[PDB]
Amino acid sequence: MNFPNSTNLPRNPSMADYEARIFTFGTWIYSVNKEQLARAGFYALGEGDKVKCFHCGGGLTDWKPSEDPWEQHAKWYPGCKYLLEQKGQEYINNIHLTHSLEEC
Ligand SMILES: C[C@@H]1CN(CC(=O)N2CC(C)(C)c3ncc(Cc4ccccc4)cc32)[C@@H](CN2CCCC2=O)C[NH2+]1
Ligand code: NA
Ligand SMILES: [Zn+2]
Repeated sequence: MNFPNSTNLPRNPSMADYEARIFTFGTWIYSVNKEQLARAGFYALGEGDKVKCFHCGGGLTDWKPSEDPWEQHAKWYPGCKYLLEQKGQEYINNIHLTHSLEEC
């Protein structure tokens, strides 16, 4: 609902460390893996399976077991500089092409 951060500077520097993000989940009952979420730069909000990216501030919810943290990060927050640093634009393109073709 707020604009996504597309700068090279994290919106939430307190959540810049993997272990800082890990602590936010607590006991995690959800179908998607908390360490996989923390690696894709997500931390838990404490409200269902709502996560936000530390860098772009981008929020996601309702994780199906088929949904991949990095993939969803690229789908919904393609301007994220953290995503670009970790995954590269070749990965990012692939994923975009795949979900723009998932539609048919
Ligand atoms: C893991 C996937 C994620 N999607 C997309 C999703 O979660 N998005 C895409 C969008 C950017 C439109 C969005 N904007 C708000 C929220 C809520 C929020 C979450 C964190 C913090 C603050 C608010 C979620 C959300 C879902 C499918 N959903 C669920 C709601 C709409 C949508 O497309 C499936 N699982
Ligand atoms: Na918890
Ligand atoms: Zn991000």
